[PDB]
Amino acid sequence: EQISISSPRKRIYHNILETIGGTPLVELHGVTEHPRIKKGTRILVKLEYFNPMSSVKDRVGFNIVYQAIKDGRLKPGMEIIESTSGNTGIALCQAGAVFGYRVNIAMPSTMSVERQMIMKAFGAELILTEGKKGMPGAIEEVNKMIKENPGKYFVANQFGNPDNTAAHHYTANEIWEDTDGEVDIVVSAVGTSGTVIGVAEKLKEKKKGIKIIAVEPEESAVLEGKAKGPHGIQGIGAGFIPDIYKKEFVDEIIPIKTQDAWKMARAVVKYDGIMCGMSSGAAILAGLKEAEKPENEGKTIVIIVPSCGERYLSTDLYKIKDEGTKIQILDSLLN
Amino acid sequence: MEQISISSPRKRIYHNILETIGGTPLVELHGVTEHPRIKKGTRILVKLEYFNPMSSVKDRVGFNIVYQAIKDGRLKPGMEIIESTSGNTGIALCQAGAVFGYRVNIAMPSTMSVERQMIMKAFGAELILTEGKKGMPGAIEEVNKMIKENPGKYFVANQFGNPDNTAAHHYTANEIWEDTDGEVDIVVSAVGTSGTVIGVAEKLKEKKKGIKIIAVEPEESAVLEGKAKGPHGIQGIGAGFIPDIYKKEFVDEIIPIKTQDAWKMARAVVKYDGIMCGMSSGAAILAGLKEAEKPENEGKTIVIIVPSCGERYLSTDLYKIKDEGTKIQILDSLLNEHH
Ligand code: MET
Repeated sequence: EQISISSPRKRIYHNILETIGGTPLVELHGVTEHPRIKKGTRILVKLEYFNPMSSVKDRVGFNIVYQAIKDGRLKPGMEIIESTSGNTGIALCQAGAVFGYRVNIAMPSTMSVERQMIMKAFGAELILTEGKKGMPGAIEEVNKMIKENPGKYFVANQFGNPDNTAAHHYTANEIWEDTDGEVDIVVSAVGTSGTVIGVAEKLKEKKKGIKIIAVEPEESAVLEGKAKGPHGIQGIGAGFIPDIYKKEFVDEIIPIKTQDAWKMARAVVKYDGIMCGMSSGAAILAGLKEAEKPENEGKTIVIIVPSCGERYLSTDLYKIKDEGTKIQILDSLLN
Repeated sequence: MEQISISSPRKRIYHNILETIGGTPLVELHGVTEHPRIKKGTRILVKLEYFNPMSSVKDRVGFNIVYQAIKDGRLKPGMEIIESTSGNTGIALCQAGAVFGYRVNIAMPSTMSVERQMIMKAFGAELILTEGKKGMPGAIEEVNKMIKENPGKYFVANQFGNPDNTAAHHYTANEIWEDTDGEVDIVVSAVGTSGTVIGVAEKLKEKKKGIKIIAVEPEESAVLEGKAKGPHGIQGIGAGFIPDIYKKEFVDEIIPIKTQDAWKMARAVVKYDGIMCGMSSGAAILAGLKEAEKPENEGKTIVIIVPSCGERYLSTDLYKIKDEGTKIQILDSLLNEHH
């Protein structure tokens, strides 16, 4: 019943990029109080919105740009360019501001207006594309832009760039150390797939039997072999299988309905006080569905939370009001 | 170019989100400090309170107010929490109430911070929306009515007069002390409740003689300096009165900062250091740069509090002006006042 807040970090950080990563792992309790989830089963959420720009992509924009500069692929005189669903452009704006490079962006018009609003203040340059066409339309927008041109642009290429995936070797080490090697299952909702694959490949170097679970929208279940379809889980469901995706590293794929992802997110902020985004609601409902399986009794389940509900205020995330008690709401999610 | 390394694993599993409050990072500024009148020796650091789980310094305050009340019995099963607030304190109370299992009632004018309304409601709060024309005093009047009519039912957070607000910042002070290895010379804090500036001064003045403590307030509403209350646009500070928890003896100097400068400074910080701080952080940073230019402060370590981040200000005019000028023109225009 005693509660201790966080101790001093005992570091002076040399710039904001050094504050990326080392995100906290937090036990869920409110949404896990359910007669089928057994007491020894631990459900932990890794809160990637503790990154300075509040999303998992901070690690991505940082590693892509910093390696490209160390590489020679980004050099003084070039600009950065990319297509995103939002968070990646914001992470590249952060790295761009620190390193001193200009940044240009293409993104679907349908993504929350909060995302559009962050880019620019840092020093970027935007282009909003058609919703309907989704991430592929953004990508085409980007190709257009480079086509011509010189050897002037470095293209971040977040769906095909292995520096995306490799940034999540740190994510995996943090899960390993924070759980003292006890993690059994990791659940990650998939956009670029750099988190699920980067985490999986680094954790399999640690312990072979860790189960890795990808999550995607039921309405666009492309990893499971379905076609691209309209969905509302912002930040995931790219509509294609990213070139960095490595299926041999993923044990199971869970489809989650858009409405259910949102409703889970509603429940997590109400019963645990954790303000997770839409794709977090998908990941957490998948993880809860794992936690009620009798073969997972006593296991440690780690669920990636990629973003904060506050970047979604303009959406319908917090529109509908759920009826029922806590137990009613959880029953409706699990059945 | 230096090796940049990211943060190491926390090596902790947190029992709930309130355990992730505090231990906020202290970060060097470089881009906005590159001006001839600031010396290569002096260290200008920002403590980023938006690393709290709800992205502001008030997480500490909502947590400690509710925690301390539970511990000493001012808050007991059955009662509900209430506060009149349209800002971060409201969010911070909702967070704490969500985890502790207590209902949270937040009163504010129906027309203020409807984004912040939504956040509060998402956390399960009852919002008490009062008449628009009446401003904050109408919210306070409603909370006064509700507590008068329901004796014993509510616990009033009372952020401007609660010593548990100031006391939470002994932790802030300790983080400053350990993170600088005792080298901190000056702390700059923009003042809302004054919990931060006083609670940090109380504890640091115990560590070492000679730590200068600087309060920052809007030039247009310089009530700590004894001017009259006035309209200003630096959200989160300039409450219009001297808060009950303010202790003037612990504050060495007060710096007035104009609203438009506070905004322009916040824009420069995100552009040149890539740190997306909020409006009151633009005020405190500009005050701190003005310190770093004083010849007597050469080689000193200056710590500036950054209470919130720019994402909570997207519907304001914070990022509407697009400043013309290269970096050096902008910093020179921000530091150029005489006296
Ligand atoms: C919808 S596919 C994943 C795109 C990624 N969420 C980005 O921030 O750009």
